[PDB]
Amino acid sequence: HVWVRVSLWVSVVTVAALFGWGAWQRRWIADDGLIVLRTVRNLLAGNGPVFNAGERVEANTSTVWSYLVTLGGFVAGSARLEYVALVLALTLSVLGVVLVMFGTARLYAPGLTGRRAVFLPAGALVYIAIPPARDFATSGLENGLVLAYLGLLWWMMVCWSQGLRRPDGERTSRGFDATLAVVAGMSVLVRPELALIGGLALVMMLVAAPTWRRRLALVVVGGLIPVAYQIFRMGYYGLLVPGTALAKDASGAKWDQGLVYLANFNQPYLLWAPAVLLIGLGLMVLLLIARTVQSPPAVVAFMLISGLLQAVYWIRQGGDFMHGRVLLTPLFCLLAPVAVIPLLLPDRARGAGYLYAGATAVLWLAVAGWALWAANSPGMGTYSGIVDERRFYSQATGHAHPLTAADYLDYPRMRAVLTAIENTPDGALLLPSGDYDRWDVVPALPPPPDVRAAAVGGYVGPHTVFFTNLGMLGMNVGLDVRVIDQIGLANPLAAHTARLTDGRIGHDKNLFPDWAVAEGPFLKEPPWIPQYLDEDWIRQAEAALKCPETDKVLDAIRAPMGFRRFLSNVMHAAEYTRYRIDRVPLYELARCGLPVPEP
Ligand SMILES: CC(C)=CCC/C(C)=C/CC/C(C)=C/COP(=O)(O)O[C@@H]1O[C@H](CO)[C@@H](O)[C@@H]1F
Repeated sequence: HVWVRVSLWVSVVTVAALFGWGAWQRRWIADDGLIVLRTVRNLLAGNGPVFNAGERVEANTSTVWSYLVTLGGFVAGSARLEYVALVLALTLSVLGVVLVMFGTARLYAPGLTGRRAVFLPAGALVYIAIPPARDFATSGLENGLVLAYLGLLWWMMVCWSQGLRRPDGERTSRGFDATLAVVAGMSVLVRPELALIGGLALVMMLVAAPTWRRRLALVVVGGLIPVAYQIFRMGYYGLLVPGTALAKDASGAKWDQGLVYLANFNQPYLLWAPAVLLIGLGLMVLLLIARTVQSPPAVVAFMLISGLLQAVYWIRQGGDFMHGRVLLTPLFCLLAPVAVIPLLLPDRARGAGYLYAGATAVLWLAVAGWALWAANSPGMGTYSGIVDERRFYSQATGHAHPLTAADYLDYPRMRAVLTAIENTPDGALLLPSGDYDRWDVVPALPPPPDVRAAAVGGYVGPHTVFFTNLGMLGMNVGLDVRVIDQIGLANPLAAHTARLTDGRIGHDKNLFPDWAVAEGPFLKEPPWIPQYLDEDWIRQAEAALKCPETDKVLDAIRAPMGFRRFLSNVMHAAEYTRYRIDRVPLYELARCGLPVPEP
């Protein structure tokens, strides 16, 4: 009836407007949020989907947000791509919320066919309130595209579940089924963890197909683009994984650390009350072969199990330094099936059954009310590596809303990098100076005579910056200046580095600067390198990089691309992925088998 359709529309409009206003009132783009940006700039300048010119390191786990922002930046005439990232994050996240609302509305629709009820926003409303969700709806991270994808997939899965009406014996439109399969396949691309959902989404559809031929067709059509881009990834990167995810070696069974992260995430907002209350409310509302998998209860179980598995995977992998970025997706999955709750009357009219309202609207008030307390409650990010990155970068730079990459220049070491680069025109390896905030320069190898004069527009050497914060360098340093990270976000040598101790999460595997100065035309002798580096480590690392395996891995990720290079990378992606380099230069030279040079 209109009395319920309009109520659903008003709930969707209200939540979308509130969430969009909350996003626009916190314009934040993380340092990682500028990594996507860096890559897409390299793509729009003709250098392909790469982080640095020649260094084919895939620092974007999204594979769709990267290209979505690429398209946005292409169409945009304003030189700032940060505005593209902001607009796309807002729009995609708002669309995700709207789509999940409408999917839940369709899920509850069959129950309200003969009974008129007022939908109300719950579960998803608290998600809007939850400050991490509001903060991360704006950054250049995937939490906008992830929300959009989850909303779309939820709506399509609900449509498929209710689609079981036997129009011509197929129980669902062929085109709609194929498109849903395609979306489920794209889950793998959108975010590697989402593959779980994308897996569990496909199987539920596969088991719903009668004949093996139909299952084969569904799995092929649904997973054609993801497999094609996996082949392209193998080729243009030589890695089975994006490259960041490879920066973690033997990372598992961090149950204690993951539990600590979950408790930290729950503490400033008290998510236990929403969880308990929404579980009780969903149960109270619920108290009204292939056929049993293609049912709305099956899809609800799908979304709940997908959220639980996402949370379990995140705990097993350990929540990153982000306050709540990792847990937003599983939490959104949990809240999706109860994203909009109908106040249907039992319609057995004596009052005893009417108590439902007094015990189901009231619960929603105890939900929405908590939401009004959840947003307003400050979100704290004491030895744990969990820090609210939005607050960190707002109080680290000179601005409270660090939207543009020109705003990030106020960061302590990010004006100094530019001053040094224009100060030294013969190249340099820039490292964070221990004495002062400015950069220690290991000057690049002096350019050879007659090559300085044989250069277009004056000779500029190879500038290589080595610093933990990566994206802000990408969008402030310049397109042609190599950008590298200690952890291995965009450093091919660091990503392969093996780890000895668990340490901290997201920042433990700090590669030695000796490795960083090992590669590139950078001077080695003690007088020119900074004092606080060890020359012996530098020489040992340089001797280590010449080993056949590491040298071959680097060549396959830096040599000029071609058909032969693409085929060889596809063939040897497995070999390159399962190749770990010991952190200590001396122990590597022992492992690789090359002799240790004398001091
Ligand atoms: C199949 C399943 C379910 C399990 C394995 C699948 C898998 C590979 C696991 C997850 C990989 C992982 C840790 C990704 C972390 O991404 P993140 O730290 O956000 O990336 C940085 O943030 C920016 C935008 O994301 C990027 O520019 C930066 F790189």
